[PDB]
Amino acid sequence: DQICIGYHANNSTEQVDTIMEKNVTVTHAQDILEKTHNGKLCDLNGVKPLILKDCSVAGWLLGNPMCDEFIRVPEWSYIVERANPANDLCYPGSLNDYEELKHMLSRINHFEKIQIIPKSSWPNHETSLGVSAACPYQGAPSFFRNVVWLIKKNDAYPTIKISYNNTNREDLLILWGIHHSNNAEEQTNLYKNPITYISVGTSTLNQRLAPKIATRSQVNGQRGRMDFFWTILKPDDAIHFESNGNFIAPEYAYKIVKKGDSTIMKSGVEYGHCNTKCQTPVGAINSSMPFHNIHPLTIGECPKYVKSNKLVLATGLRNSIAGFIEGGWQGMVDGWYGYHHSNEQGSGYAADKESTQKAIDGVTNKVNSIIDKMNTQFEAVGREFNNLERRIENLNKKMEDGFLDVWTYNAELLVLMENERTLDFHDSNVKNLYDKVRLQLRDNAKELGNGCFEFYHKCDNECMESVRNGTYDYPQYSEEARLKRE
Amino acid sequence: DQICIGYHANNSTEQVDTIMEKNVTVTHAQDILEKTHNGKLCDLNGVKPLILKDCSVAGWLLGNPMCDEFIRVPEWSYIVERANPANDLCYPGSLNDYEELKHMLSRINHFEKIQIIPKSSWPNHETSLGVSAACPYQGAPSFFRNVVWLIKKNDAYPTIKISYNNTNREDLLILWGIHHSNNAEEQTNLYKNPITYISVGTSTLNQRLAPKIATRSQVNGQRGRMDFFWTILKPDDAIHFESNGNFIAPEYAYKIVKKGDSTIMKSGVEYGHCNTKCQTPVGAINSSMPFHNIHPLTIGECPKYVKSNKLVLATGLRNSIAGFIEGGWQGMVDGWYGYHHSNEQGSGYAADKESTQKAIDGVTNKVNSIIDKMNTQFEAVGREFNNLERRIENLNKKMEDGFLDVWTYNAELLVLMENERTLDFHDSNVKNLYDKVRLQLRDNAKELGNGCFEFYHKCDNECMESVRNGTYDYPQYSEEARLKRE
Amino acid sequence: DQICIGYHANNSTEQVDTIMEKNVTVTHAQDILEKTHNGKLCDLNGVKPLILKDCSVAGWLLGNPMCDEFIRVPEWSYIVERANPANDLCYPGSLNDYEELKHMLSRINHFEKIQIIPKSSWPNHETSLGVSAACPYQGAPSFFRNVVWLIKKNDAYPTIKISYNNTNREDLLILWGIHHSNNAEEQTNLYKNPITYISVGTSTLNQRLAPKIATRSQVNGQRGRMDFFWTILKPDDAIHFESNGNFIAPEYAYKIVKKGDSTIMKSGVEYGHCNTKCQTPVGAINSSMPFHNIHPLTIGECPKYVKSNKLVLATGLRNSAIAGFIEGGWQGMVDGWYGYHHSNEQGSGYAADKESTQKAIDGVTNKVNSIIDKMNTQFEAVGREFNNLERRIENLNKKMEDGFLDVWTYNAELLVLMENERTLDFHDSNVKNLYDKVRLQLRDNAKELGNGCFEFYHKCDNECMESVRNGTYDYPQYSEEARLKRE
Ligand SMILES: CC(=O)N[C@@H]1[C@@H](O)[C@H](O[C@@H]2O[C@H](CO)[C@H](O)[C@H](O[C@]3(C(=O)O)C[C@H](O)[C@@H](NC(C)=O)[C@H]([C@H](O)[C@H](O)CO)O3)[C@H]2O)[C@@H](CO)O[C@H]1O
Ligand SMILES: CC(=O)N[C@@H]1[C@@H](O)[C@H](O[C@@H]2O[C@H](CO)[C@H](O)[C@H](O[C@]3(C(=O)O)C[C@H](O)[C@@H](NC(C)=O)[C@H]([C@H](O)[C@H](O)CO)O3)[C@H]2O)[C@@H](CO)O[C@H]1O
Ligand SMILES: *[C@@H]1O[C@H](CO)[C@@H](O[C@@H]2O[C@H](CO)[C@@H](O)[C@H](O)[C@H]2NC(C)=O)[C@H](O)[C@H]1NC(C)=O
Ligand SMILES: *[C@@H]1O[C@H](CO)[C@@H](O[C@@H]2O[C@H](CO)[C@@H](O)[C@H](O)[C@H]2NC(C)=O)[C@H](O)[C@H]1NC(C)=O
Ligand SMILES: CC(=O)N[C@@H]1[C@@H](O)[C@H](O[C@@H]2O[C@H](CO)[C@H](O)[C@H](O)[C@H]2O)[C@@H](CO)O[C@H]1O
Ligand SMILES: *[C@@H]1O[C@H](CO)[C@@H](O)[C@H](O)[C@H]1NC(C)=O
Ligand SMILES: *[C@@H]1O[C@H](CO)[C@@H](O)[C@H](O)[C@H]1NC(C)=O
Ligand SMILES: *[C@@H]1O[C@H](CO)[C@@H](O)[C@H](O)[C@H]1NC(C)=O
Ligand SMILES: *[C@@H]1O[C@H](CO)[C@@H](O)[C@H](O)[C@H]1NC(C)=O
Ligand SMILES: *[C@@H]1O[C@H](CO)[C@@H](O)[C@H](O)[C@H]1NC(C)=O
Ligand SMILES: *[C@@H]1O[C@H](CO)[C@@H](O)[C@H](O)[C@H]1NC(C)=O
Ligand SMILES: *[C@@H]1O[C@H](CO)[C@@H](O)[C@H](O)[C@H]1NC(C)=O
Ligand SMILES: *[C@@H]1O[C@H](CO)[C@@H](O)[C@H](O)[C@H]1NC(C)=O
Ligand SMILES: *[C@@H]1O[C@H](CO)[C@@H](O)[C@H](O)[C@H]1NC(C)=O
Repeated sequence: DQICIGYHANNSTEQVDTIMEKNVTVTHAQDILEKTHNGKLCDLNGVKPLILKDCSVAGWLLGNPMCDEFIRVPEWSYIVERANPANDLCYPGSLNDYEELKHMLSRINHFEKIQIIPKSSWPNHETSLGVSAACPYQGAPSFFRNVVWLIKKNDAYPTIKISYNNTNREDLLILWGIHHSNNAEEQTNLYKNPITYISVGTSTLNQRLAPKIATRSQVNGQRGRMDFFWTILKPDDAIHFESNGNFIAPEYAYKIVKKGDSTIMKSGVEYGHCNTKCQTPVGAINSSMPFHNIHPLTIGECPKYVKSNKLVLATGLRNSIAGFIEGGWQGMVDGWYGYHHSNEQGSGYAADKESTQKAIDGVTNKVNSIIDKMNTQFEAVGREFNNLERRIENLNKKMEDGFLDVWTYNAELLVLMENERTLDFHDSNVKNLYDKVRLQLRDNAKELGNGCFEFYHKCDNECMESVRNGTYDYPQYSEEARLKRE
Repeated sequence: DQICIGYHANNSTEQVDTIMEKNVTVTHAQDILEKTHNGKLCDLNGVKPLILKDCSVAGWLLGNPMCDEFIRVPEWSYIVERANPANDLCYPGSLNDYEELKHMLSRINHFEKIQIIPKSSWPNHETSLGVSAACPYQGAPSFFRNVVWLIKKNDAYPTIKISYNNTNREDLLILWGIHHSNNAEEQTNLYKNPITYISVGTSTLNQRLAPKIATRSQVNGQRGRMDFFWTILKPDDAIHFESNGNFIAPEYAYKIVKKGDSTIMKSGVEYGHCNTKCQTPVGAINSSMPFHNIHPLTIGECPKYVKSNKLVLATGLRNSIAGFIEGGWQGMVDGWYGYHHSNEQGSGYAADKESTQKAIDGVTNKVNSIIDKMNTQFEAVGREFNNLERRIENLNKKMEDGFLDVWTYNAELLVLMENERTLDFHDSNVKNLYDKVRLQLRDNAKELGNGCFEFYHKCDNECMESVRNGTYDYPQYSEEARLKRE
Repeated sequence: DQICIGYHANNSTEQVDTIMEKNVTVTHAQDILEKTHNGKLCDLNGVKPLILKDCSVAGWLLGNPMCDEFIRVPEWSYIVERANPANDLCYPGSLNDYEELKHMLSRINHFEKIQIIPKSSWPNHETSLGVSAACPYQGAPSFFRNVVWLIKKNDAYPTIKISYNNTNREDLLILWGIHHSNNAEEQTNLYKNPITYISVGTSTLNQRLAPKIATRSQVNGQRGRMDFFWTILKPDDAIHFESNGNFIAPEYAYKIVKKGDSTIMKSGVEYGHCNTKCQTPVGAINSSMPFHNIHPLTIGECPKYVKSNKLVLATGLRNSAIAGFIEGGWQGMVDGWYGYHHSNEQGSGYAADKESTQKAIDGVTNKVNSIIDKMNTQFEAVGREFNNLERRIENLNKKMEDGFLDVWTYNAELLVLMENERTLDFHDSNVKNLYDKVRLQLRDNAKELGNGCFEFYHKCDNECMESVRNGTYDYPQYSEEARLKRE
């Protein structure tokens, strides 16, 4: 007859690290790092994104002859663009303030194209010869579909003076361009006026431009250039145009309502018809964990990016007729702490749910607190700087590197500390049980020093159950123990 | 005859949360979050801020007729401006590099207005006709008070050549502008010359401008525009002007001395005859606490911004014929740990001074270290970007959000873990007292197991005080205890 | 006759601070803050930096006459420049996009100067009179050595048209400028053309410029101005020039290959002929500690910057023949951390326990090594490159630096204090464990004096004492002896 105190053990082989030891085996463990994704593009909060395929924002807006597929998108949440678009600008040139326009057009609540100036509004100018071989369409020269290129008619170029009243209830996006010739002979052949100018004016815009005739290298077989501009028109504002040559008039305008912000996404993966909350260039994330290591660039409410490859929290016990000093019992299955009973009546294991419940609740509460004490908010990450803005890009890189280092260090140190804290908490609990059963039986038995007590007298199964309950009668067997001694 | 060990208890109801349990009840607690403000604008380190009421910086500088009376306030620390100023640029137009001037005019010492070019310096030009209905004054047309609008005289407009030494010992701020006409007839009516230009040159400035004549939408009944410029003149530099029309000449200049930097606050709160160290748009704060949740935008030496609503540290014990493991003692005032005594003379309470003093010192040191290990620096937070710089604004927002998240997470985790440690720090000392008295007692008494010892022999008040002091004589009562043992 | 427990103590006077106490004396301690530097400028990863001495970047590129140090360094890691260079621009003027060019002129893999337009290519223009007193050389007027100032010849200025087709296999850097006159008479005397223009065009460049004639202040005795421009030419592109006056044609071009990125250091320290890994304007840092307080501006893989002056991590014992619960100043034990002091008729000695000491030292070493090693360090170049009209971005960067500094300082100090508190308990727990292990083996054969010793009733000699240290004790052997000794 003897009674011993031990702890649960199993065949688990999971390993964790503490501040002082490394590769400590535990019975149970939990991971708090996310490392998986679905590998597809899916909707953000029920709003389908916009996919431009092989086109670009400028080509889509200006109406490139090879990018007319996209004509119906009521709204979108973010824009997906290929890293190296093929069809961007058939005619060589540039667009002013491209990056700001892209950032503004990132997220649009409502989008619709309307016609503001019919082609019949130019009786004294030719509107059918404005084509070039640099913009082929089905093997024939063509031009942008959203603008019209005006040339002289009957060897005359009368001055142009028109204005537009905005009568719609939303803002309008308008684009126009100017063409640079190559030499004086070409300028005379195209516009008949050696000197030309363009004047554009609104309630807040005041612009005046002149052509720049010079010699330039060939791009796409053309030496000329075209520069385009854009503006936003108020609901009750008006815009006035005036020019006498080298003018590319607008034909279509876009009705735009903006009530949010986002960024532009560079990826090559395909659509997947899902709904998600966080999006990455290589897939989507559906995890509640506070840390991840998938990709730096993310859109939406996402966990924090860290460098570490493993963050495991220890939740179980230290894996390994005896006692708690030697090791953990394998015969016990229910509970974490308990007693192994043994006498002439029988043998077996009995668990102590009172402390096991407290330990389980404490561990679960710690894990839940660590997971849920993190605050997240909507964010958009991307690269939105051109060649001549390297300093700001370097500053942003400093931002990201510093934040990454801070988060990595904090997470690693927190995990390393908490593992050891949990282990010593378990040791304290088992020792508390051991001296709880102590100080009650008194001198009726002796402690072998291995975590067990050998009763001098005979303690029945009811007596042992009462001992487990915490109620024991010492004078009942005091005399039996006394004459048992020696 | 028995001696028992216990701890303090009271009628408190404060609650604190640990890493394992939520709102256990404690006797005493302290808050380390600031949530109060006076709701008024105070001076910053004894320096009056600048309040523009219903004006704007450009309107105040240029001298809008309905806006400014006179300068006052030779020095200031920061500028308070309303969200939507009413009087600003009565004549439609714009000011070049407005944001840079706004930022540079934040904190200024010895700001004084002087006159450089008297109106008598224009004998061949008209100076009393430059008025417009767009800037009325007491029901009559007027103009800006700091500049002069020049008109042709006797149907002529001779060329203007003027230069100015800066003989003063401080930097000088000068402003000028150019006017855009509407048509050729209006240009001829205002100035004889049909083609005009403006040339401005200093040791580091080289500018040449020409008017732009076009059709624009009317604002405030005027279709014209005026653009203004500014520059800083060195203490021994000179500035040269040259124009032949469409020239707005300066009349007054400001002597400026700058050392430091601040920002501009958008608020509507009134002044309160106050002196603070940290200022917010909704009020002023002074405190020593490391964290606050009042307003994201702050100026001065302010605590860190967090999102949490409650941050409470525990500085006491766990609240709830007795013993250690029963609960607290309501009846024993004046102490944290102590002994309850009961002999045949009577019963009462006594406290251990040394352990209580040590615990109080430790808790106070912990709280003071947590509060005082924080480093504070002067900072100015505000929004200083226009509509065409959205990317930098997004970068600043990412800045602020990341810092807020880091601080919130760190503060919450630290508070929880320190509460955990402090809550069970006291149990070690109480256990130490218990086994200390048990060690001195040895086997002269019997342990009831609830935290007391039943004395076999008689222990008078002198003996009881000796036991508390730590001077017990085992051989004195050993024989009596042996006889009583049977 | 008795056995006692204690711990090692010595004569060290190191002091550490915990969360609850201050001025705590410890036996051993280790610092994790770096505060020393060699005070020299040394190479970065075997690549010698570029030292410009008293010449600025613009003067070095344009070929200032007073910067005759035409030493060739094919590859450099970073640029060292004085705070206030003296020889910058002999002729007053400005350089467009100066800051971007300076940023791009950081670490360069390959650099070489070649001639693209010989002076013989101007038969109808004068190329020998383009000198000024503002650029002296050995007491004579001179000009920049990389550009040519063209003047009218035979009272005529024919229009200039030229192109250059890039046959090299690397990118090319080209610079050109335009001169502003003072009045109509000077313009007529210099170029004979009242109205002039400059046209430059490449596959991606389209620029047109016109002179601005006005009255300006006198700088270096000259009232004129000169504005310069730069561009990058692709390996198979060409550049076309066209002007009729006020033109400064290029003569030499730079052939450049760029791979990485760096910044510019402002310092006055001398060269040191080293090979370091982290650089600082006041010296070089050679250390593995995670924190330092030398200088905010650094280049390369460097530790974090904090405002603290001391960061000491406790790794020893509480410094101050009975011990265990009274002062454990056992100066006799000099061979371990925990042990026993024994005494009987044969003699006395200070034995030590190897297992507990090994466990404690392994744990402390693992803690210190983990704290030191769990640092992520990446290459970062920190500088201050912003002009007078970009103060807002500079303020943003300053806020960045201040916030990061505050976060790191607070975290480091709190971690150090808390870890010292944690470490100052493990030793006491080990001592207590050893004490109870010593107990429950003698049971009732000895009297626990409570001062930290046990006094055996029976007679135990050196062999029995060694056995009880070994963990093997024969209780029944001396049970009857303890019984008869008990009164
Ligand atoms: C060896 C020889 O003589 N070869 C010529 C060959 O050079 C010539 O090419 C024409 O060259 C001009 C440049 O001087 C243009 O590039 C012509 O291109 C087109 C185009 O882009 O399709 C023709 C088109 O009709 C034009 N459109 C309008 C609205 O005017 C445009 C336009 O002029 C330019 O783009 C303006 O910059 O140019 C190109 O064909 C050919 C002519 O066919 O003849 C060979 O013999
Ligand atoms: C139905 C009808 O015929 N109504 C006219 C009415 O249009 C006309 O108005 C004047 O209109 C002109 C535009 O053509 C200007 O807007 C006049 O404005 C003033 C002003 O701002 O007060 C007059 C002032 O004297 C001018 N100041 C100077 C220094 O020259 C300025 C100046 O010309 C402009 O601001 C330059 O852009 O304009 C406005 O009064 C009136 C004329 O009284 O007659 C009605 O019959
Ligand atoms: C901690 O105290 C709060 C009381 O402030 C308890 O939270 C309340 O829970 C009830 C129902 O469970 C809700 O109806 C209240 O709205 C809660 N109060 C607040 C302020 O949210 C909470 O239960 C306590 N903690 C635990 C573990 O019981
Ligand atoms: C503005 O006036 C000052 C003072 O008269 C001029 O500085 C003087 O210049 C003359 C000749 O240039 C010197 O002889 C004096 O010694 C200078 N005086 C001082 C106090 O420096 C200055 O030149 C004038 N401005 C300009 C543009 O010439
Ligand atoms: C008072 C006077 O007439 N002085 C002139 C000098 O100005 C002149 O020096 C030349 O001045 C021009 C400016 O007009 C220019 O700066 C030349 O570079 C400079 O050499 C000098 C010529 O030798 O003659 C004096 O009489
Ligand atoms: C800890 O375990 C891992 C996994 O097997 C192993 O790679 C590593 O070397 C171990 N560490 C030590 C110090 O042995
Ligand atoms: C545009 O038309 C509306 C409708 O009459 C009018 O109110 C508005 O003034 C017009 N815009 C301008 C600039 O006159
Ligand atoms: C995400 O995962 C959860 C399980 O963790 C699953 O129930 C859910 O359907 C998944 N998808 C979404 C959109 O939440
Ligand atoms: C708690 O007890 C103190 C001690 O007298 C008393 O002053 C206080 O009012 C009591 N509080 C409550 C809520 O009863
Ligand atoms: C903070 O404000 C209070 C007024 O509510 C004032 O009594 C206190 O003295 C202030 N703090 C300091 C340091 O002056
Ligand atoms: C401390 O002890 C060491 C070890 O012998 C000795 O070398 C050193 O000189 C001592 N220091 C002092 C100040 O006595
Ligand atoms: C701790 O030591 C320093 C250094 O000698 C001393 O200045 C400081 O006052 C000490 N702390 C206390 C509380 O005395
Ligand atoms: C430069 O030379 C190559 C060599 O054939 C030629 O193909 C290329 O067209 C030339 N560049 C230009 C702009 O013509
Ligand atoms: C860096 O410090 C270590 C440690 O003393 C030394 O061995 C090494 O030589 C140092 N490196 C250089 C380049 O001096």
